[PDB]
Amino acid sequence: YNVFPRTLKWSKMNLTYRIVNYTPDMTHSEVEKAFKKAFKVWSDVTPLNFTRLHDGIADIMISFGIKEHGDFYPFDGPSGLLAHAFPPGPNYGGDAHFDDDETWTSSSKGYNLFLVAAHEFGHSLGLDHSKDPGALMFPIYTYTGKSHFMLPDDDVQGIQSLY
Ligand SMILES: O=C(O)c1ccc(Cn2nnc(-c3ccnc(C(=O)NCc4cccc(F)c4)c3)n2)cc1
Ligand SMILES: [Ca+2]
Ligand SMILES: [Ca+2]
Ligand SMILES: [Ca+2]
Ligand SMILES: [Zn+2]
Ligand SMILES: [Zn+2]
Repeated sequence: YNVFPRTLKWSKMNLTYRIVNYTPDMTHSEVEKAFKKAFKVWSDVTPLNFTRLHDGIADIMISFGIKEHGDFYPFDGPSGLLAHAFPPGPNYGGDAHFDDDETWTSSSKGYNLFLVAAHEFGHSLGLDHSKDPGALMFPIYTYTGKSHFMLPDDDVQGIQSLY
């Protein structure tokens, strides 16, 4: 016989993702680079690797939508909820949805896609929100406007307790 695991995490180290569709705000290329950067944040601090699929069912299905888009987490227009993700598991587990009523950018303007993706992929991997306002996993977007991105220690300890 078998039993479910308590503590949601991936048991396999090589995960796949697929970008199902694209925001108008950025180039296909800029969106691909952003999500790849966001996965590299996590592969640099864990044994996980992330490979991209062009078709088929991937472990992490990435899409953009507005308002009601096919689950119980409807978006709400500009600002408010930026994105959400499902925790690790079969079916919809790992999927990351981005609100296409945001202005997505590769900069300090609007919402930085890489940054929000880094955060949501945290949920995809099994991290919940942090109480530390400096944390990547803090529930509220707060662009620090530093030159380069550094994963704060709070999120390193969290991810290391899982993987
Ligand atoms: O390569 C890039 O595009 C790039 C470079 C540098 C920085 C510098 N930086 N600005 N803000 C942060 C930073 C570092 C850690 N956490 C947050 C943050 O805002 N966390 C909460 C959050 C993030 C995303 C969505 C969300 F709901 C909550 C922001 N780092 C950001 C992005
Ligand atoms: Ca999935
Ligand atoms: Ca929104
Ligand atoms: Ca948009
Ligand atoms: Zn959704
Ligand atoms: Zn979150």
